[PDB]
Amino acid sequence: GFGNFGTS
Amino acid sequence: GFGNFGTS
Amino acid sequence: GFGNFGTS
Amino acid sequence: GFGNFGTS
Amino acid sequence: GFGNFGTS
Amino acid sequence: GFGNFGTS
Amino acid sequence: GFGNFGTS
Amino acid sequence: GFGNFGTS
Amino acid sequence: GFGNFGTS
Amino acid sequence: GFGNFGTS
Repeated sequence: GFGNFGTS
Repeated sequence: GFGNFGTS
Repeated sequence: GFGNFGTS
Repeated sequence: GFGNFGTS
Repeated sequence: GFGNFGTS
Repeated sequence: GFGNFGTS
Repeated sequence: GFGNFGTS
Repeated sequence: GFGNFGTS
Repeated sequence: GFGNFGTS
Repeated sequence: GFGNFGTS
């Protein structure tokens, strides 16, 4: 993944 | 995934 | 992954 | 991975 | 800002 | 801003 | 702003 | 800023 | 800033 | 990996 903020 | 904010 | 901030 | 900040 | 992905 | 994906 | 995806 | 990926 | 990846 | 800050 890329450019993700705070994901689970 | 990409460009996701706070997803579960 | 790349450019991810605080992901789990 | 690269350019990741605080990921687990 | 913080946690931004891209150009500014 | 924070957690933005793209251009600004 | 935060959590925006795209251009601004 | 901190935790930014890209150009500024 | 800190923890930045790219050009400024 | 490269250019990573505080990752686990």
